[PDB]
Amino acid sequence: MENPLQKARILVNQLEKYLDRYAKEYDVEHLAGPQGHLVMHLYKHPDKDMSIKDAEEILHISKSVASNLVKRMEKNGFIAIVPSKTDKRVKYLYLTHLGKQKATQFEIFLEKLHSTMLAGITKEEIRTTKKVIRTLAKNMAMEDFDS
Amino acid sequence: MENPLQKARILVNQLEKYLDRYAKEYDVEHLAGPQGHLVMHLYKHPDKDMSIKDAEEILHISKSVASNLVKRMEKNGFIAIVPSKTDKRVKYLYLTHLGKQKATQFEIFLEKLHSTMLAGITKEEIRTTKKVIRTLAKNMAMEDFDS
Ligand code: HEM
Ligand code: HEM
Ligand SMILES: [Co+2]
Ligand SMILES: [Co+2]
Repeated sequence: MENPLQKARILVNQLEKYLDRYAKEYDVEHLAGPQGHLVMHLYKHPDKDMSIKDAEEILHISKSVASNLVKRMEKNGFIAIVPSKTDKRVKYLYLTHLGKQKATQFEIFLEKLHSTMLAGITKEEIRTTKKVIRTLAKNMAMEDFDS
Repeated sequence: MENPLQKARILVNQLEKYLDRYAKEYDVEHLAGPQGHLVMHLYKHPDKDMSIKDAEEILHISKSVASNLVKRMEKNGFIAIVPSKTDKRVKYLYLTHLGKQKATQFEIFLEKLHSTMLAGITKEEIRTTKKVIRTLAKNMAMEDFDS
């Protein structure tokens, strides 16, 4: 269709605006991306621990990025960063009272968000749409289908 | 799905790259957007004429933009800009030999492009996909469904 790139970008920009507004309403700002992922990981596996190294592996990111991410999670009060008692070179992450509230709020938000967004759309229609995208991606990438 | 905005943007960026590479191969660079639209309009209605004012109305753009667009079409050698003989305040646009070659090349390109992109996708699947997008747009816009 005419002006393919402008129309697609106008839609994603709209969606970004929607998600940002919805997130603020549920007080789960900054949890839409990587912060959310790690908070929900901590919350759902309290048996286990997560070092900064574990964070890198879990999100497939470099040390420097992982380090920036966890420092900002701490800034936000979601986690405390405490070196290993046995070896003070390993940094372990622990969800705070606030990070735990944020976790239970984020789960609700994602449920309500999907209910709202996906109202009037079937599992079959999703499957169809997903296939058309995948086929489009495959037709216009060729040997570069490593994505 | 996780990282919704990053995944959508990575796909549109890919598509932009594809279209740019495909356009260069068919020598119809700069015709992907507004230039194409006006060249194909000129080519398909040689009976009629197109002023800069007609260009504004046809593309729903302001005078200043229309003026920048046609000056760049002239720079590219697709058109000649010649004031009305009767009234030298009306500017009329005329497709050149080159603009006409470009027009017949652009038509081929769009046919091949769609054949390639839409291979392995049915009219029903398009209709489905279109409905899911429209419903998504409607669910996440509400009163701002003026798009
Ligand atoms: C500059 C790029 C493009 C232009 C100018 C363009 C233009 C058009 C035009 C004019 C039509 C209508 C043709 C007709 O009247 O029969 C059309 C149809 C269509 N385009 Fe595009 N298009 C472009 C890129 C794309 C892309 C990237 C996609 C999808 C990846 C796409 C998907 C379609 C589809 C599905 C149709 C419907 C064809 C039909 O069944 O009639 N187009 N496009
Ligand atoms: C930050 C934003 C979002 C996050 C973190 C996110 C995350 C997720 C997650 C984790 C799932 C899997 C849930 C499960 O295991 O049951 C999921 C499913 C899904 N998401 Fe999202 N999502 C987001 C936004 C969106 C958006 C914007 C759309 C579409 C507009 C969307 C469409 C879907 C769909 C269709 C499913 C499939 C649900 C199913 O049938 O199991 N999501 N999302
Ligand atoms: Co310890
Ligand atoms: Co004249």
